[PDB]
Amino acid sequence: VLSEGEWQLVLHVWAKVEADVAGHGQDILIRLFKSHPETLEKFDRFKHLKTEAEMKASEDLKKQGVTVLTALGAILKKKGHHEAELKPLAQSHATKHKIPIKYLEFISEAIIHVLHSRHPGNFGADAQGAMNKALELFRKDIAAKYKELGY
Repeated sequence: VLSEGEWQLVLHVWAKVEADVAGHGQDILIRLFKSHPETLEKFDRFKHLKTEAEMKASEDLKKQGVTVLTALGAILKKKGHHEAELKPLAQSHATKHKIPIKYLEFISEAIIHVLHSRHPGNFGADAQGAMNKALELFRKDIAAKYKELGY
């Protein structure tokens, strides 16, 4: 459970991500794909991308980035009450996309990395801890649905 003050830190920084959702999505996905190239392999739509410059140039990548960040934004603003948001995301990612829970840890590290680059003054260690906690809650709840489904 996050405190209200921890939720506030999380949503203050997220309100800023929301000023340039596409730009954040690019940075986060490039970071993910470069740090963890196995993750790129899950996306038939992106597996032709072989350089950072190709990734930066992809309009569809930027579009998909907005998709993921939008779904995340919606979850975070539930401040833990995200059952309705997670159940379809858990089903498709476990059963259709085949995304290990570990990959959700990887994208969480990428989000934190980028948030830290772009919003130092609104993402000190306190807000980093709160964001960590929120992302772990999301993972924990997803993992429980994976285990139900036998993934």
